[PDB]
Amino acid sequence: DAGLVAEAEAVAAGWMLDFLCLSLCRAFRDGRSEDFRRTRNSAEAIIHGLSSLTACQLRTIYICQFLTRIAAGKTQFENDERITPLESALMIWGSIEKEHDKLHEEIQNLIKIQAIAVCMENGNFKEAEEVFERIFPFKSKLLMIISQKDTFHSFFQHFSYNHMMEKIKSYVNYVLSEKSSTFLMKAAAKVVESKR
Amino acid sequence: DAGLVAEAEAVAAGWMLDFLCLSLCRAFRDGRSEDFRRTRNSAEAIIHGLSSLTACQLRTIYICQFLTRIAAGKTQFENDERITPLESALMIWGSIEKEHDKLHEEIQNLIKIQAIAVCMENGNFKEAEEVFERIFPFKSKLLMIISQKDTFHSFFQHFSYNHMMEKIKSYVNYVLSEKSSTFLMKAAAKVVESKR
Ligand SMILES: Cc1ccccc1-n1cc(C(=O)O)nn1
Ligand SMILES: Cc1ccccc1-n1cc(C(=O)O)nn1
Ligand SMILES: Cc1ccccc1-n1cc(C(=O)O)nn1
Ligand SMILES: Cc1ccccc1-n1cc(C(=O)O)nn1
Repeated sequence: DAGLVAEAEAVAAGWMLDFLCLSLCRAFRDGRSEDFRRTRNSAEAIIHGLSSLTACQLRTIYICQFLTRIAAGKTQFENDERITPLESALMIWGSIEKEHDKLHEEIQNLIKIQAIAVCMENGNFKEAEEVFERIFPFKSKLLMIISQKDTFHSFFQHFSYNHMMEKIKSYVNYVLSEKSSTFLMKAAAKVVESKR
Repeated sequence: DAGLVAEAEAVAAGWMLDFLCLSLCRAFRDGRSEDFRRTRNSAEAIIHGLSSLTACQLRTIYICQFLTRIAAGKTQFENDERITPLESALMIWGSIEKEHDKLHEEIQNLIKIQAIAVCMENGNFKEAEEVFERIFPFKSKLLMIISQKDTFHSFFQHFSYNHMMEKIKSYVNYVLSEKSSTFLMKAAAKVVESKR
């Protein structure tokens, strides 16, 4: 019966999804770019094998999508979405992990500023202004900074790329702890500990 | 320790590989093209997470590669390999499942003839002759058939596409039976049977 076989494949896809999310979180925290890139490709492919997702599975795929956009922050996509990777992460973030309001607002604001600053860092001030117009007295100060190419303004040092990465890594630690007990990781660790 | 974490991820990749091979075999036997295409993409991505493979894992990836080329038989690749999909499957086949010599020779010969016949079926007789020259009295008869566009010659009806698919599907049944007891499939089926 391919009903029973199809159901077992859906159960296994769900397990593979959690395993790849946990692996993606670890690679992001560790700074292992090539590993992150490979795990991301695997998660994206496995996600195609699922056509119906539970509330928990939706949150999992969106954390994977959010981290993928954060990792591409300083890098076709702009032709399709007409926005920068960090603007996409901001849109994804706006619908996930809202219940920790304090840290959610902190991460949101760091991404908003960095979506502008990464364009300035790359020498594209016209793009930095286009990003500002899509996201946003406070605005007049931010516009003057972009106009004057004031990349190292004190505001940008408090709302830095490193600070954005640090806050996101602290959030990643909660996801990594929450998913550390998923089926495939526990079974994988039991085999490694037995050898050993 | 990322040594222990990396080892658990290697164990889990090995389990995912077997699961996706078994799923690819079933989709190939069942004729589920879209499912096969999705499982193939997932297997290819998961295979990147492995850098060292055992003898059994090598045989698994090559069955996945062989079935992928067989499925693309009638469809960039020709720019890179300078050959047709069936010629690639023939090269992969030449190094796997040799110990069943009888069925191996049968599948080999059906692919050799079909690598030529699928070009004739598509109206590309110049390509059919180029395929013949790369693969191969018997040759004079095969060359005359191509020259005269004798697509429905009695030789082609014994060495048919359907006969090639049937023999390959019988081989796929041995792989499907051999891998039906792998870790992820057995655990997936236990969860489905408990619910039901
Ligand atoms: C849709 C999306 C949003 C954010 C980050 C990545 C992806 N994505 C999925 C895939 C795929 O399925 O290949 N590629 N890219
Ligand atoms: C990005 C930023 C930096 C510093 C202070 C405030 C803000 N900000 C908050 C909001 C909002 O809550 O919408 N928008 N912008
Ligand atoms: C190398 C090969 C031989 C035969 C059939 C498929 C593949 N392949 C692997 C991949 C990948 O890793 O994406 N794509 N294609
Ligand atoms: C493809 C085919 C159809 C009919 C009879 C023989 C052959 N063949 C065998 C061989 C070989 O053993 O190399 N080559 N070609």
